Amino acid sequence: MAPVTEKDLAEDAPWKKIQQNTFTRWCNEHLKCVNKRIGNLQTDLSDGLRLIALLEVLSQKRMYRKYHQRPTFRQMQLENVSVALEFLDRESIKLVSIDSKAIVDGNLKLILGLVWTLILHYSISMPVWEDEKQTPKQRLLGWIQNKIPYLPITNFNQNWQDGKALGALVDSCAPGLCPDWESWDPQKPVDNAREAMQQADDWLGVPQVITPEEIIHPDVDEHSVMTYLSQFPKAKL
Repeated sequence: MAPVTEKDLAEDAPWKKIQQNTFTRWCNEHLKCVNKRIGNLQTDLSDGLRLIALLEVLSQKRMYRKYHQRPTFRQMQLENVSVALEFLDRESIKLVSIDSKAIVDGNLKLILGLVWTLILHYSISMPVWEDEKQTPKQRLLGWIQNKIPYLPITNFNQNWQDGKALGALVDSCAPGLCPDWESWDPQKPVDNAREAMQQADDWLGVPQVITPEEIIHPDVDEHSVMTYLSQFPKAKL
């Protein structure tokens, strides 16, 4: 329908789709156990109901405020989201610039911001990681570095681009899954990433919340990669 300009493409950098995609799959992995799912992150949290459901699963606590089970009107949706945001505030989960109308009105930047807050808190900062003062990002880097001691791991973008670090991580978790990772061709990144991540999925129970084509994308963002890699320190330790 509408023409796509050079500016349109530049202003919708490829990481934005990758991050939205990855954050959505992460949400869906946590919502599956309550028989819910998100098709579109921009719209599907806006009445508050799926956000409330997600918060209960993540926190393992129930809402203590009444809310609207059939939030047909804007004011009901605002109240539902406000319950969700108070819940986070009172759990000392720091949010910045996120208010109720941002979520109700499909402000995608702020919605992604909120979902990242949840990932960083519940999947990166909080969990118990065995076998291995410090930001959540540093914690995850440290855990990963201990698993693959022969590669310098300092970031969640360029270090993963050739797909071999993925091989190294998966084999270190279970030697025999990706034993020949060091002899892999760095110029075959999609092949490398797919093999490693499918092995991790099939054997180590690690869901592909980011895809092989996404994780090696030259413009991939660190938050998307962190979301995926934070899954490893559960058991594989």
